[PDB]
Amino acid sequence: MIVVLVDPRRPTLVPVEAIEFLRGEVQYTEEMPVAVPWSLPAARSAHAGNDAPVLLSSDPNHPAVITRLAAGARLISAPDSQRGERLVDAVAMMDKLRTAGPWESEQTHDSLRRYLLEETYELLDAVRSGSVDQLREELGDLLLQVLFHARIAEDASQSPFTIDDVADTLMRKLGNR
Amino acid sequence: MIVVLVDPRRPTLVPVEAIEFLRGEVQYTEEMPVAVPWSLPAADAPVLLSSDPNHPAVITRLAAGARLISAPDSQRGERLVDAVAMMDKLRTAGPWESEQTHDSLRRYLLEETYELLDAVRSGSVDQLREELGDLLLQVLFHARIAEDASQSPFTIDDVADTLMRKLGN
Ligand SMILES: [Mg+2]
Ligand SMILES: [Mg+2]
Repeated sequence: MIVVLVDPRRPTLVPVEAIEFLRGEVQYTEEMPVAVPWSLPAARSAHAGNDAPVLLSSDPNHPAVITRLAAGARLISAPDSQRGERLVDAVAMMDKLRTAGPWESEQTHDSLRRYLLEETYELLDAVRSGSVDQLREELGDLLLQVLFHARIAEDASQSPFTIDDVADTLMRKLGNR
Repeated sequence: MIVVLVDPRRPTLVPVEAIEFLRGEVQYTEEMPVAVPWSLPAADAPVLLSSDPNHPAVITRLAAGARLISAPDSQRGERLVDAVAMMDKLRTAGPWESEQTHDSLRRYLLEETYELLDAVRSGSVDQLREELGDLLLQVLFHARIAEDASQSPFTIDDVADTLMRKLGN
């Protein structure tokens, strides 16, 4: 009857419109964090029992979600993700590979200064080649440099900063203009 | 009694741990969207709903022993989505930025990357962080220009996806 889709990057928060429908019998999909069944008193898994009048999930592709939606269940959904949230996914993967990476762990600002001027020229070649499918790839290569130098400046022993401070630096500079 | 503090960027989302408590009388602070009290069909109060940790009512009630049920803190990099939004506004409201193309931006790509190298071999952390934002701007600018493309547009999220697929291998 009702399908509740939450933000996958905040699967622990629910849309305010759904809380009355969340205190009864609900089913949660298997990718929901363990925090949800411990907060919802009378909830259970979507592979347990018969179908519940409301199913709580974060995966729009999950078969049960597609099932009940096709059968005319009403959807109560969290707002769509905002432009640039995969970027937050990106800095997390940069943080992960910085520690686990043998090479990536010992690299510093000077050991990266060599690569930067190369990747700029490859981006200039992409622009002049007119092909959209590698302007995008080299654009990623330049973003990788910005996230690497930023993750390194965290390990800074004097005046260390993060990717959130450079974003503040950029925004504060566009504001005086 | 209870303070429920929500993510200011995602103000209609409540922690699951607070569902039990938004049933009776509830108070909301001024910055909350008007839509939120309208969505709690079950409408001095024991429960205060807010998005502002520096609100006076939140501070006093927490200091008085109220229990806090808060949305998780922001992850490293959420300020990048603010930067994308500000890049989007200036692409549409700034006359000069509204005309820029991939070719016309080429000029300042080489200028700022050289300045970043100048900051690395200078030691200055305040200039390293500044020239990092200048280079970051170019990536957001080029990605935003791609969104307007008539042929095969992409966005900053797409280039973020492409970096990760390459990062996976
Ligand atoms: Mg390359
Ligand atoms: Mg500069």
